[PDB]
Amino acid sequence: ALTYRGVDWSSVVVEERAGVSYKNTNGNAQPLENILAANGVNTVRQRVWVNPADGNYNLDYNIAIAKRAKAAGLGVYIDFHYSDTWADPAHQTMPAGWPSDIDNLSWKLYNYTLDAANKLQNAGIQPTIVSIGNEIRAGLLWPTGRTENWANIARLLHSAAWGIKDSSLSPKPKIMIHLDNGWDWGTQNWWYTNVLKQGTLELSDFDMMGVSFYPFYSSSATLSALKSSLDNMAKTWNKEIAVVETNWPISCPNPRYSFPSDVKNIPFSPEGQTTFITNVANIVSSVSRGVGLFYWEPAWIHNANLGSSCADNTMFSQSGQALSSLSVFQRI
Ligand SMILES: *[C@@H]1O[C@H](CO)[C@@H](O)[C@H](O)[C@H]1NC(C)=O
Repeated sequence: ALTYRGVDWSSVVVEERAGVSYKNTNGNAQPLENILAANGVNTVRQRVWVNPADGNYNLDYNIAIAKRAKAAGLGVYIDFHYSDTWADPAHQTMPAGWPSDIDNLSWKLYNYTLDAANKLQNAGIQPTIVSIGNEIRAGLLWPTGRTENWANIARLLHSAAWGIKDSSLSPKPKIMIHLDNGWDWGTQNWWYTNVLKQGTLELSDFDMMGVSFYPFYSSSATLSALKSSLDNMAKTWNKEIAVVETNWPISCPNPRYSFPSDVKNIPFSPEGQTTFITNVANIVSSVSRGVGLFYWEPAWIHNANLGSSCADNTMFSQSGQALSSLSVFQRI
């Protein structure tokens, strides 16, 4: 059903350097990319930071693992955070050295994106998907692209999109805009409506709408709300749709928020993960042009809670062995 069955495996090299030895379900040591491929994954998502001090997630880091993904027969989804560090609705920190004025910033953004795209092409990497920003629900490149600076946001995204379109990438990747809280139709609608009404960024400038969907940051994140929101997004703008980030815990003894009503019966276990993932996948497939699902960081065992209040959201044992839930990608 789904065109893209993936996971974000960005931390792979960070973990291997930390001594992690990944193993398949039989317990046989094997490269992570091959384990993922063997379990049905056909696309890997990777976060790209501009100039991180320690180099993790910078372009070189990403080209190195992208080559490995390619060798395993996996497509690559590049997620530009357009920051030197984590970008989310509460943080869209300007890359060091980048100008603040809209005119020069727009040009910098175009240059950076164009340059990165060409370097990827030159390394033989043609991502199938490229998101111009990560969870830019509150904008990007703050404060210049901070909501409600809609004019600036539209202008910046237009520049980023064309940095891709003017690149040597062949074939070209699908261009994606990624917002958090996919279940929140009101916000999705508020954002796209205000950005698109500016006129600079046109509907034709991008191809996909991605959303994050997590069950442990608000009980409002019901599967019902996700279905309704995605359906509304699909019929309003008719773009391809995907849940680009999601997690389900194998352990959550200390949640900060109550879980959504329609997922309360799913247990915190590998079996529970397969049920949740399969359900979210099928929700996406039931949507017009719903084409993808990406699990976030299933193998980051040294950050098991994956930034959430739940103790463990990974799909690998603490020794690095893939859990039974990883095969879910063979059934969606
Ligand atoms: C963008 O790159 C061009 C070279 O093609 C350069 O002349 C220009 O100064 C750059 N813009 C910014 C703001 O870095």
